[PDB]
Amino acid sequence: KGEELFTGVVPILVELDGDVNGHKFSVSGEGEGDATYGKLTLKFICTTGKLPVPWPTLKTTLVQCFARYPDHMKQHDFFKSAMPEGYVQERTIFFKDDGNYKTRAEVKFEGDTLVNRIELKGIDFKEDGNILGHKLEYNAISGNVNITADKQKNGIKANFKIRHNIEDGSVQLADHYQQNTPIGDGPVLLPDNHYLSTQSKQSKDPNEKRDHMVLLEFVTAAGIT
Ligand SMILES: [Ca+2]
Ligand SMILES: [Ca+2]
Ligand code: NA
Repeated sequence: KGEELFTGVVPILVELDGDVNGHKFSVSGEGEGDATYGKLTLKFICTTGKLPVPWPTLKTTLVQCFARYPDHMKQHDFFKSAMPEGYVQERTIFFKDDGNYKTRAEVKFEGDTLVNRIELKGIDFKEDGNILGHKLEYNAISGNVNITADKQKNGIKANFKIRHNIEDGSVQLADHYQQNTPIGDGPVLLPDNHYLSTQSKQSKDPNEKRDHMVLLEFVTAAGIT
């Protein structure tokens, strides 16, 4: 039943409240997802002024229900199966030689809109590290989300690495651990091991003077032949 809600273009809303080393900020995002093509287009705005961390570090936090699951893998799509009641998505993101983000999000339909509502808490950051020092490039992010069933929670777990380019040519590693739990009581699809091949490009709206990020993202399930 969940999978039927994604056969067309779906409007997306993202709302994030954050506190990173006591820097409090909010982010509002809008756009649309077409799961048939694994395609997401979004624009995010910092509504509190200047974002106190680099946009790239927030990208993974700011809707894996928009993944293109190949037909032969459709029985492994936990994300859409939880809809419309939705799922809780939790992460710890460990920035190597720096702080961590912990995130708790509720992803669900509000009428015909897919909504991602997030709380983000960041601690242990260095004031002149790559995050609070704003030393990261703004360009593109890709990786493979490794998913396994979590039957004890009627949900999934995932892990993956992101390598953020630093302006010196080096990389800032962000190790991600993830847990998803259904909000509702409907049955969900507990998957075999597989991965999401995910890539996005970050850009700027030439007309936009607010602190913002434009994103074009493609997400495809794989790793079952
Ligand atoms: Ca940035
Ligand atoms: Ca380079
Ligand atoms: Na679609």
